[PDB]
Amino acid sequence: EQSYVASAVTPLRLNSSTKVLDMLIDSSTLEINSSGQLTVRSTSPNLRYPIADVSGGIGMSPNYRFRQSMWIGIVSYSGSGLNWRVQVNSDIFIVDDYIHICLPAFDGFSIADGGDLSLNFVTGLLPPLLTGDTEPAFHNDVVTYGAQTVAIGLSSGGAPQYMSKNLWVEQWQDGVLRLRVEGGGSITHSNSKWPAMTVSYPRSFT
Amino acid sequence: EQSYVASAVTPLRLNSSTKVLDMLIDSSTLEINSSGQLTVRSTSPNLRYPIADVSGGIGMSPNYRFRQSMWIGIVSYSGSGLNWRVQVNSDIFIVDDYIHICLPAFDGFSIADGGDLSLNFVTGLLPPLLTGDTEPAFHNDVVTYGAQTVAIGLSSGGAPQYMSKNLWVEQWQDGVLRLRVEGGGSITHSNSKWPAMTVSYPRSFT
Amino acid sequence: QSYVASAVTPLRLNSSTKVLDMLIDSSTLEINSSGQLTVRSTSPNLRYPIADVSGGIGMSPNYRFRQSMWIGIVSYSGSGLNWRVQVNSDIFIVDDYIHICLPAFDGFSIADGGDLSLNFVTGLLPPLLTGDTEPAFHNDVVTYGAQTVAIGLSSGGAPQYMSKNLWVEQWQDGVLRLRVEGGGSITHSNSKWPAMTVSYPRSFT
Repeated sequence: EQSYVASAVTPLRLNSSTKVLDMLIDSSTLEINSSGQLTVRSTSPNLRYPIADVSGGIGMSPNYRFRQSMWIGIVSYSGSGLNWRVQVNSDIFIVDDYIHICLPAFDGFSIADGGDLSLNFVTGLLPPLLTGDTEPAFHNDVVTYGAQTVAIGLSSGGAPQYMSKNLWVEQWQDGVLRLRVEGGGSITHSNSKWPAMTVSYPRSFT
Repeated sequence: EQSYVASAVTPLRLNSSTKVLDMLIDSSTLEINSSGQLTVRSTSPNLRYPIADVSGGIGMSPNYRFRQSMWIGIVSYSGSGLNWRVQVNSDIFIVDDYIHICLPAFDGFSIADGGDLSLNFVTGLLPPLLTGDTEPAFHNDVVTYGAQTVAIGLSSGGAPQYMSKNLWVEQWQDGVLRLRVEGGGSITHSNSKWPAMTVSYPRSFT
Repeated sequence: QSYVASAVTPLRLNSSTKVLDMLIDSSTLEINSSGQLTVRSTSPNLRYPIADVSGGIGMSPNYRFRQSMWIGIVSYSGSGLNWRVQVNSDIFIVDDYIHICLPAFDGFSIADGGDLSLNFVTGLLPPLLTGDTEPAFHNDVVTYGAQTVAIGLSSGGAPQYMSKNLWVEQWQDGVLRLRVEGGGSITHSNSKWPAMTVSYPRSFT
């Protein structure tokens, strides 16, 4: 005649024997209605935390924006001829890509001109928080991060003498955060009055 | 209503009478071009702050990343007997989920070994900012956040003597931010030289 | 022998060849290797820091954390006193903040009030550039990130630590100026500066 179908270009296909005309569709992205209509299979957007589904729209995960917990653990000082430890109760605040360990004021013993203050995160963290969550973005690299000046009260029983010492995040290894404390010179003493200190550093992600 | 030849499998359908061949399409998901082409319906994704439209593309609202304003208000000290206030002009910087109150150096009066420094945000905040914008993510919980060592000059008219005192964000209550100032020992004085100080803490979002 | 008069779009029957095909918008649809019509997977128009994190929409890890270092000159100037020291500091860009982790160093005399300038014109290692150190407040004079720092002043003997006030004052043409003042002073010729971390919101454009 002057009107019929000889060939059929994909996705269309005409079976040469039965002459049935059908269409090839990718079932993972398309489907056919109960009404026999061709439709697109609705799929939800693929989001990577911190990007998330907030109130139906695409937003920022509130967990990422603010998370709180606390650590009830052992803080230990180590220096030339010295080694002691104190139990401390500190709040933990994870805001964006930063972790903040809010240490309270505490009493310690003698300190050398240079020493290390170690926070043991292997134990003490309130679930669902874990040791791994305290890892810095720079992992276990030795750095001089967040250096700050801190005034510690040194005494031998009498009125304390406040020495200004330099403190910074030095390294995190196997769940133990090591802080370097040094400088300011030293006087003979047996006790120390440490001020409340907030230690912050970029937290490791993904 | 009508009848179609079994030869065209849905979504295709051959009208047995008119012998017109057409296709069934779910209009809510598919449409036909001006060029007669089958196309997918363009969907508009819902974005939730901080995720916003950045020049047609999907990005992070510049408002969330950085905002600047200022507070011209009253800073008041209170410490067992001693009580006084000073007017201060400070810049406010909201960067990501943090608020930064950049207090300038100011002169105050006597201070006790332990006391509170209150910033009154119910008044003095410059638009667009509102008192509510200063609420911490931990809203009114008593904490020991952002503890730091600060050197204050104490004097009685003569050359000042600088005492190292411990300062931290203690609590935010009904628009008033209370900072704890203590430790470091005291000396007899009538005036105090406070250094410029930046108070930072995670800002509330909902 | 099998009449088929007319094919409604997107279908189209060529009256000459009698070939039946379909019109599809290639920007939204495509045809499989298996000859199946499928939805064309395209990525949306994303703006940094929002990136295409392995298949989906995520936050670029580059925005969350980026490290580098500066090997440059730190120079002090105040009431006629001028001097410089070479310093090696780590630089950490986390979110919208830049952190210059300065190490402890030795300097010379300092006045009651002076400026400490970090020259970012040179010394920045990849992927950093001078422009990357610009604050969000550009070259506005501010009193940002004020903190108390203890510097050791000496004349050769045991140092005396004076508590001085320090803050980010201004960034200009690649040079970050820090104000150092207050706390009084004493006669000295040398200074022991402690390690200091300078942080401020980084510019984005």
